[PDB]
Amino acid sequence: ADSYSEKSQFCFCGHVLTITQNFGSRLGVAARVWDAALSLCNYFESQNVDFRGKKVIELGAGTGIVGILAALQGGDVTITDLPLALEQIQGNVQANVPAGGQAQVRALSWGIDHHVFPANYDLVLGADIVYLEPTFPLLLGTLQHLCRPHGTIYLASKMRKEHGTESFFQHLLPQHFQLELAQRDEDENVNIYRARHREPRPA
Ligand SMILES: Nc1ncnc2c1ncn2[C@@H]1O[C@H](CSCC[C@H](N)C(=O)O)[C@@H](O)[C@H]1O
Repeated sequence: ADSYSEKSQFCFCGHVLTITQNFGSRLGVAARVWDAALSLCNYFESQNVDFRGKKVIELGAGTGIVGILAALQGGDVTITDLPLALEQIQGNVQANVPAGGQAQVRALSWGIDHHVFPANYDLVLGADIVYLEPTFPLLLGTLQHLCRPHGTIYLASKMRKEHGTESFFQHLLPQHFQLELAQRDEDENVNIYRARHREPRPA
């Protein structure tokens, strides 16, 4: 069969997001909009998360949907994935982000390419990116590097114990991050975590 695309339509925060998913062309999981992405976008809407002027990076963006919403909300956004997904992401940026929006696309293979990015992002985003246990230390170190001292990380995941999500969120991440369960969507079984660099306590 020919490769083909499917469009999925969304309206978040009053903006149109028309997201192309490129199937049959060997993107694998990067082609799909997964469930925690929708949850995270709905949370940015419901909580009126402020992106205006903030320096934002998305990891494992897939289609780019979350980072696109951040850019529509006024963020200065860098949307990243492996090289295989970047053309898809770029298409979705071109389709959705207006002239005054800021959304660049770059490769960032976790724990390999993080040192060609600065260490000064205000917001670091990841939806459906906690699923490959052998990658966990690479992701951890990437998060550490990107998030500026007073920055915030948002991670949204469908909870699946057999892929290591509890290990990640309940063992690895809390060691050096102050971690909040920002929201649990019981129906979707998606948790949204907010993380900040762990602070030594003064007393
Ligand atoms: N080592 C790695 N470095 C960078 N991105 C990676 C990676 N391993 C997996 N990914 C990316 O992580 C994504 C997981 S699928 C989730 C895509 C999207 N954020 C969504 O929630 O819908 C894929 O696009 C995949 O290519």
